[PDB]
Amino acid sequence: MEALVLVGHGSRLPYSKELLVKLAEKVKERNLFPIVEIGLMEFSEPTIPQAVKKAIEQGAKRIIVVPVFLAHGIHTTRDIPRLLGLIEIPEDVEIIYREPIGADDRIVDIIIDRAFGR
Amino acid sequence: MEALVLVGHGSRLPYSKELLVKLAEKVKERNLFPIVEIGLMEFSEPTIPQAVKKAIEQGAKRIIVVPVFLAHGIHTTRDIPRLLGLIEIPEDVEIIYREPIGADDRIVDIIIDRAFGR
Ligand SMILES: [Co+2]
Ligand SMILES: [Co+2]
Repeated sequence: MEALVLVGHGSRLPYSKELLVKLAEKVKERNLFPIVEIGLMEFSEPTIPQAVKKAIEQGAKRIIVVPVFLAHGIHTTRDIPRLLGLIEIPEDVEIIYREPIGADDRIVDIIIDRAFGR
Repeated sequence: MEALVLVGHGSRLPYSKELLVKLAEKVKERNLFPIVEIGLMEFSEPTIPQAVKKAIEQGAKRIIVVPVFLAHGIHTTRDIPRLLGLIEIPEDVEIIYREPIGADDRIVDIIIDRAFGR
């Protein structure tokens, strides 16, 4: 009844989409969610609406959208809330737009390990 | 003798720069590095060359540049290695260009907490 939609920027390069896909897989391996889909905002497929529709077609009534972005930007405050009709497609269900990653202590952990070539 | 330079995108919005600054502070609190500076690519200050110079002026001979980005993109593969003269300013100092964040298991942790409004 719950779906998690991971949402990302998307580049013309494939790294960004690879990143989303690997992330989705790892959350699948954690078995917390019935439905788990990804969506990219620009120049990639599947797109955010495609992902939301795909979640709904699988019968999800609460769609948790997580913006996989470090910080808030135009994308997280305008475009995505727009694409989800949260501002200014979906019937019956409620979309739950979550927060970005932000300056989480676990990121400073990752940054340090990254600094040391680890 | 070692400096850590955190490097980020930068938007016209201030969230991105806030993010870098908070991160730099937290790594300062961890007391692992003599010198710790931030630099943004565009739209904001300090810029990446400014940050590198600032590290050098403080007497660092090994500059560890960490790209605070989820994935590789044009920025991490072209522009930043360019700005650091690593491809097509420094004296007798070696710049060490580290990896981005990538699909780290700690990010899937962050994503889950983020999904639950935590
Ligand atoms: Co964008
Ligand atoms: Co950019």
